[PDB]
Amino acid sequence: SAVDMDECKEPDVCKHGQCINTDGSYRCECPFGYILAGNECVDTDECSVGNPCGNGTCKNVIGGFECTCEEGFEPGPMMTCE
Ligand SMILES: [Ca+2]
Ligand SMILES: [Ca+2]
Repeated sequence: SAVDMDECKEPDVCKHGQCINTDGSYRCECPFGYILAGNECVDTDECSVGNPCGNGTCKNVIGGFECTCEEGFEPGPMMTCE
């Protein structure tokens, strides 16, 4: 059999996003939290906002970000201070 070129599944296209195999092309579509650097899809710098925790400091993570509120608290995976 023969399948049309994926175009996005290639190591030089998307490589980390929800693409859309078209008839003669594709369409990279990174999720909410990622971006597109011309073809490679990955996470952006969420800590570039300003400590989403509430007072501590922000850090860059995947699907969101990380943070270290004033030592003595308990943050989360990628949400805010809690
Ligand atoms: Ca295709
Ligand atoms: Ca991030």
